[PDB]
Amino acid sequence: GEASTCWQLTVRVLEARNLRWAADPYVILQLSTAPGMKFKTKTLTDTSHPVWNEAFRFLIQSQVKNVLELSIYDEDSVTEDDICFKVLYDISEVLPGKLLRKTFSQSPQGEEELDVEFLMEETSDRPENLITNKVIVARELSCLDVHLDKLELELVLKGSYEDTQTSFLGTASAFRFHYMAALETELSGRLRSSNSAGYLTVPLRPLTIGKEVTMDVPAPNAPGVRLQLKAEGCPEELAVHLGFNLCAEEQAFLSRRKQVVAKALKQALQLDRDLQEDEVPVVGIMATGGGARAMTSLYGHLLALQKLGLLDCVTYFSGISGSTWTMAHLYGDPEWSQRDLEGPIRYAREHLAKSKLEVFSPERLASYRRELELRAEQGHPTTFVDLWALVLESMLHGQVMDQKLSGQRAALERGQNPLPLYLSLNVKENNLETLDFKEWVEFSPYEVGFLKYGAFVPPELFGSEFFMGRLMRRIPEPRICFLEAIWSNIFSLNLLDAWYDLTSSGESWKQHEPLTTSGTSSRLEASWLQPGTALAQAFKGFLTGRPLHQRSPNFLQGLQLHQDYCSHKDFSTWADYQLDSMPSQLTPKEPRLCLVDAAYFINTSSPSMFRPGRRLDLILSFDYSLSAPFEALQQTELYCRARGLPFPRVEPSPQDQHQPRECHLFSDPACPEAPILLHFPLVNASFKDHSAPGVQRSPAELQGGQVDLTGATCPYTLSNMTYKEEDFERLLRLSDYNVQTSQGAILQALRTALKHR
Repeated sequence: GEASTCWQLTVRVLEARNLRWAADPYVILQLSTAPGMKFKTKTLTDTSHPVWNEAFRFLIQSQVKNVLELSIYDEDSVTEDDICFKVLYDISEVLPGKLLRKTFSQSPQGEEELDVEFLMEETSDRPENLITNKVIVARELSCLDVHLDKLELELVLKGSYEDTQTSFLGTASAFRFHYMAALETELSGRLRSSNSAGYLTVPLRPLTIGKEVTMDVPAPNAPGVRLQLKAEGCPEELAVHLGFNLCAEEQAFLSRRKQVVAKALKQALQLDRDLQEDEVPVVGIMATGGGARAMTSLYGHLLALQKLGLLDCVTYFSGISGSTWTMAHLYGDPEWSQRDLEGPIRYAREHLAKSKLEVFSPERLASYRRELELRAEQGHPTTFVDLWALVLESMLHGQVMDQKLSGQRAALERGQNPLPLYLSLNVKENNLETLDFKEWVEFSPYEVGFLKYGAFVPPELFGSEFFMGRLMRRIPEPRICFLEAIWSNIFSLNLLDAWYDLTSSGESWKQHEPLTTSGTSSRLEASWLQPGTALAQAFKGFLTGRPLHQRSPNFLQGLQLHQDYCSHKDFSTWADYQLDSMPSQLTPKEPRLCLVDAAYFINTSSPSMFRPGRRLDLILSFDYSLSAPFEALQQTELYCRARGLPFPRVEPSPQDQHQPRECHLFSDPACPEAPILLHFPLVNASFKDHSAPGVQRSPAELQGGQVDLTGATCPYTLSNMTYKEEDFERLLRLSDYNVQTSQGAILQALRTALKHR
């Protein structure tokens, strides 16, 4: 909540020189913080050195980043006009009272020039009512309602979210426009039919008070139609949460969870006394990706922690890609960590064992089609992610699984499970420049949002349409398989490569394990994925046109960047330098997101462990890579170091790399702020010999420790979705064993974590 006064900017477009020949030039002015308000000079004819001398006026909010775009176009009545000049200008340079004369130049030797003058002046308006977290700004919003007592009515309000609304008489009763209170704009109204009637305009002055007008819109060959409109302040309450600390629900959860942790810690460490709230260490589990391999192994890791009584000591549980499948299934049961994990294990084993060719029955394929047809009619886009959602759902459960992310709040109501954190990356879609622009989007049962912008919504509202932090249109929360599809949409790319011989136009390639018996990649080889299947036959053609990634409505839409967003600790932490220094090119102005599996970039769920407020003391890092078990940890360390996030050195010895063990400690006692890391690579070491911690195995039971992690015919390759129960059990029991045998190291780390707190 903040009051801030606006200035008036006069932009005088004088002249340009040395423009390229066809020119018939005109200048366009756009302001990044006034979308839909374009100014246009007159078009001059056959000059190459145009002199316009036209002035235009904007209301400017000093507390937001304001980028003025000045573009010169060459007018052509036949083809779309070519741009001959473009500059982006941060108007914070222009100081009030002092006329600033500017000559803009294109290139270092570029000969084209544009002369402009800027004057910033004070106004007598009241201050604007802004809401910020000091990086994102919600501008003051006004709301205007139009009510009405064949003909088509057209209502236009330049600068509003809706912009233009049309309707036949009778067919539309009422209209709402949302627009910034700081705009000088107007509502224009007119009636059209198949002589044209005159239009009426009602001016909308900046920061005005509510008002009420009645006017009669003239019809063609018929009498006037009476409309009533009232402009009012929009209520100053946002559906989007703006702030860089934990939300109320997560804070409340922590108090609940820390009681369960304090108790479980006392029992596990055989502690003398009861732990004070401030002494309870914050422990996190952090899982990487790796399809069904990650899913299976993570089940085993959780079983171990349960048996050791250490699962109750865990506060946070983060994951990406295949790990989210384990998480999603478990958090469907509100009591999962308090119940024998062997039940969910069995469920997963049986579904992973069934034939994935016969799962694609005609009934099932028809159901996919029917569902996608309905979704399309409902106005959802159709992408690879949508099909992958339904197929993945079928493989994991064999039926529609009507559970939602918001329903996972029940699993946290008594602090009886850890808080689950699911990660994805927001990317720019179909833009060959900006390939490595990437923003972490965190999902939990309490909120979904951007770590960089400090902006979140409840999961039930993710996918709904927003403007300036307000909910514009509520879309029903999807089934969890649709989120699982986003989280693991590396499989959308694998489906695309396996199905389509892309020697083609689509340059959405993105294009990111033990080789086969043929010496080829194991990536695109599993039964379900092959080009001749019932699945492919039904859907290969259907999917041809379509994007790889979901086109999710952006809940940040219309929000603006604060004037000093760059010099904010948390934005700076997450900022991709070059693109992030360009505020007009940031995510808030996009109507849509493009959400991608973290496995496209970096195979870690660690960013959620470093959101401000979480304060992790110990992290159990589970890594499911089949090669390079330290790669993910090392990249995350570099990633953290570049952003000034305290994290221990990850310096395994040559011996460690040659033969990794079940558990590696990475910890820097010199820096207490940095968390302790216990890292569990996917390796079959002592388990080859031992059926249990410190227990050798009967020769009969030698087969149980023969886990095929390395040769060709490795059944745990990324795309394989069919595990023989034999192979499932080995991976699961290996994972279980590797954690159990490390009990000592975990308890030691817990003790150290305790001392530090």
